Amino acid sequence: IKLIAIDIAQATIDAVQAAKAQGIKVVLCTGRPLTGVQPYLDAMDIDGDDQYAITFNGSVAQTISGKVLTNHSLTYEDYIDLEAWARKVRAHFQIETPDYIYTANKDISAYTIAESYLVRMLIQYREVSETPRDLTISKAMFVDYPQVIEQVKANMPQDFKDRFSVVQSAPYFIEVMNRRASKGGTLSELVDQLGLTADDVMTLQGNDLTMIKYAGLGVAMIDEVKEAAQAVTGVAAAIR
Repeated sequence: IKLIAIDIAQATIDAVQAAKAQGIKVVLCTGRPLTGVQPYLDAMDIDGDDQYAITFNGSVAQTISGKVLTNHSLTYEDYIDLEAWARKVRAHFQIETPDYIYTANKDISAYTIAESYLVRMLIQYREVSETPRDLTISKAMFVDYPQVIEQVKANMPQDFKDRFSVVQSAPYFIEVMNRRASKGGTLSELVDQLGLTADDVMTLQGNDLTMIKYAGLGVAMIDEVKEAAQAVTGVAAAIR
């Protein structure tokens, strides 16, 4: 076992410094952009062109130094559709890119500032005609007060539900991404790129099913995830 994928504590830092020193590739897995996990990576020694992280729930894999390795994005026409619906239904709307949050909201949502700050990613305001056509749109999200998001949830066109993945990650968020983009599925790509195989990896919630089934040694920490799993534990625990 030479590669560990971990979804999302000194005992845990240490157990990582360990597997790392022993020459293991530790791959953080997160719903945020890279900047969202940069702090933990700093504290765990992890960095450079040879360390890796899957971000945006596997819509992107990249080297800690920044190079995007794989990606599964929404098209520009997708953005147009989604954004045009945001205005129809009167909800704030943003998209996340590996470098920037973008919104065309001139009255920027309190929640977009929350996100920007907590996730540590800047905001580029662009009127819709100006959002660059060559963007890597990793994630799209209706961001607003719950009564609004609720109305969004209540009015989501069947068409978007089919075309993309649409899950409510918070009372104030609804995220939209590629219909086929899992942390499990993307880890498969990062692995094939490192010249390794499923039987060399150990993975470590709900959208992790694909991550356990791929891993030769998938390990759980819910109850449908424990199924597929090959073991259960708490992180340092599984490590050692």
